[PDB]
Amino acid sequence: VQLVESGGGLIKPGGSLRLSCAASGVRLSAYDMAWVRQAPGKGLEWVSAISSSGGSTYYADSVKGRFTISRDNSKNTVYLQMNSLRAEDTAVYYCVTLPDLCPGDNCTYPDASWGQGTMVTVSSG
Amino acid sequence: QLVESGGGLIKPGGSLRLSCAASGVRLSAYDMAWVRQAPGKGLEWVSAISSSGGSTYYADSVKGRFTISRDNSKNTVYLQMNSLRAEDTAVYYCVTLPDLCPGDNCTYPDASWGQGTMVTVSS
Repeated sequence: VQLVESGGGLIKPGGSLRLSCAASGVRLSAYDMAWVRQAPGKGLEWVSAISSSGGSTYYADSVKGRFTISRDNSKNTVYLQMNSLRAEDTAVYYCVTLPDLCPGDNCTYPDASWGQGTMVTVSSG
Repeated sequence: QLVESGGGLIKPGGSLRLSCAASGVRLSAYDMAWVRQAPGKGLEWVSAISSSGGSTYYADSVKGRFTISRDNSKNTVYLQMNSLRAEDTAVYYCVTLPDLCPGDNCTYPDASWGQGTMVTVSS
């Protein structure tokens, strides 16, 4: 399984960007997916997550209302729409799968994975 | 905040048991996991455990060598690492796994990430 994020870059405060993550080697539908970020000088922080079906989602309070996570399993891609960006949203964004838990070693789930990350810089002047 | 301990220096082939405790967060109510980042490498999943502790996950590189467990009476989570080698040297983070809301307005507490602790496999 391999995750590759794209859409990162430089944008002015107030802007909107859509990050995407394509999975290869395993159908994306097998995974509940999530976005994690790490701002300069800060620890890692959960941003958003979405179930394999797309019916359940998670959002950190810091981005609630401005960010929307979605997915297109047919394209094996997950997205993170980021609106009304702020300087504090500057960080490396990672797309990751969420572990599938098993009662004992009796499952045949595909392995979990982490993307390489993509930088998002919200600045001006 | 989540705080990891029990790391540090360990000789090759040795064992360490990492612990994670938290202040302002009730760990027993969350599925938990361990993530690591070796020098010059990207972050990667290590292991995970259900809130009840009945279900688990292990990355291929550590399965059979590591054991994740938890004590919900002390609200702590552990990761016993055995047969440690150079590739296991890394910063280890304990994290809660996000609660997914089937719609909007659920009342789950926010997810959190530990600060991480260094594990150095050296003689």
